[PDB]
Amino acid sequence: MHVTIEQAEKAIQAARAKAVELGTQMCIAIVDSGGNLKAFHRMDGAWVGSIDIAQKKAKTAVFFGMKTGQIGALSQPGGSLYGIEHSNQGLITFPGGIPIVDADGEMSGAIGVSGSSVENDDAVALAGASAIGDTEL
Amino acid sequence: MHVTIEQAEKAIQAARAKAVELGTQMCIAIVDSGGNLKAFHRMDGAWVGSIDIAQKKAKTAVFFGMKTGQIGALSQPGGSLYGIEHSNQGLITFPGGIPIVDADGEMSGAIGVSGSSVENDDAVALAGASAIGDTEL
Amino acid sequence: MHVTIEQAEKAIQAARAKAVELGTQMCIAIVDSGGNLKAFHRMDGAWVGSIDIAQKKAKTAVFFGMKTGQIGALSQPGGSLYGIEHSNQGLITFPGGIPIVDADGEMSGAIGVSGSSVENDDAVALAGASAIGDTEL
Amino acid sequence: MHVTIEQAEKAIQAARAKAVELGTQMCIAIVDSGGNLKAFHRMDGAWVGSIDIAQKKAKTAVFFGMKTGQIGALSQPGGSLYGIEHSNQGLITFPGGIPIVDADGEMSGAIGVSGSSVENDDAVALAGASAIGDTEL
Repeated sequence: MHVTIEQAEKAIQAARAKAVELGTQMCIAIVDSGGNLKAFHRMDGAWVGSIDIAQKKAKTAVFFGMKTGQIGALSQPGGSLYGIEHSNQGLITFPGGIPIVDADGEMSGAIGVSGSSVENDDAVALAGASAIGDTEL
Repeated sequence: MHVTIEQAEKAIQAARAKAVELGTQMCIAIVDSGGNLKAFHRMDGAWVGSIDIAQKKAKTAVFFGMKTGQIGALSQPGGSLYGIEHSNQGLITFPGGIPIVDADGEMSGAIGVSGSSVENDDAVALAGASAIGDTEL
Repeated sequence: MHVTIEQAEKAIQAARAKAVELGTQMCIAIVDSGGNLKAFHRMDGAWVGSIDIAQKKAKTAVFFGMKTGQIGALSQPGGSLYGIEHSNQGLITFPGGIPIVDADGEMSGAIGVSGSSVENDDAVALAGASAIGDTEL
Repeated sequence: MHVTIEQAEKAIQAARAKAVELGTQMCIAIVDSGGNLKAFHRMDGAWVGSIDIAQKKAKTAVFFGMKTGQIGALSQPGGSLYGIEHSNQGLITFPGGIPIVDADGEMSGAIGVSGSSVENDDAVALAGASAIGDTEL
């Protein structure tokens, strides 16, 4: 199953509402199971650099079926995945990207959020993915 | 507001005069609030590798509303932004990029400086940005 | 000697057999002595990000006549090859790439595997390369 | 002054001679003061990955007027130039790139060497640069 645009826009609205609640201005990306962009929302006032980061987080999460920070935990110096960010045109491996998981437990896409602390990025990401499905495989 | 070319050239000449005072030969870039190049000055004798770095520093500063070294403080191994430099076609996160801030407190662009020690890069950047506004949000 | 398509496909089959035995879904790439793609197999269910990583691993191994993790042992902070991954359009230096070495001891190509833990990647890579030659120079 | 093709080839021959003395197979690159390729020699049997590295080493040296490893000493985690390798389409900051310095003390280009240990890379580069000028500014 592929994330629909209706589902993607509902995730963005849930993410946007959390971001406001937290006092943040976020870029919010949704990609499909191939990493191809499905929807994007740049909140007024969000950092211009967060545009690319939010999309790379969404792509990273769906490319590996993991939350983005779970990869960064493995890609430190001495880590088993050291250097992995060079692949796939550039990954982002700090928090803010989460898989979208359908009721079957199949990954249908991913959300990527950037614009604030990575903790706030992850909270907004989680609200968006939680609005339309599960988040863990 | 957007930085004007008159402001950009005034910032460049102030940076140039500080660089001379310090015995340095610098590349000095100004970008607008979208990261697009507004003005650039390579001093005679400046390292060729500083051309790209000065421009990437200005872009990085304006993309995140921060001095570039403030991002590098967060992107070390174990840091919350570890790996961020892979985004946005390449960031520079050591000192030398500073936001240009208007009287309304709005970021209108950014300056970037490369060609010496990062401390002199930052001193020259600051002289340039202070000639045309504030530097902090 | 160059790796033939018959050898490349035999290696892929031996790698796929190992992957299934270990319970994994892998991308498997074979490149020739110039780093040019010779064969590729993405098992059903394999992570999409493993497509690029498997090819970069194979390229990395043939480009230096070493298993990929042997390079990463030398490219940690403080290591003699720190930063090598920025070369050659992006290298991968954790396990999963192995040279293919013909009976004369000449390197004819390399295999690259991605999709599970790096330990399983290397076991799958080994099974495939072992099926058509030696693995050490 | 610019390095001439006569100087570049004399430097290449001196490097090849030292590489043979050491039992190594090297790629040897000469770039002009702009970083543009002037001459290149891949010894028979040199690692294919050393083609790009030798050229990036020469580019890096001329771009900053330093031996490449002097930059890597500064670009470790915690270092003032951490992440500099992302600039200028990819630098190499381990040993093997050395500036070429004419009699007037002007840098006219650079040599870059890859194919063995970084220590042999640097010894071959030095042999080649020494043949046509000084190596320090």
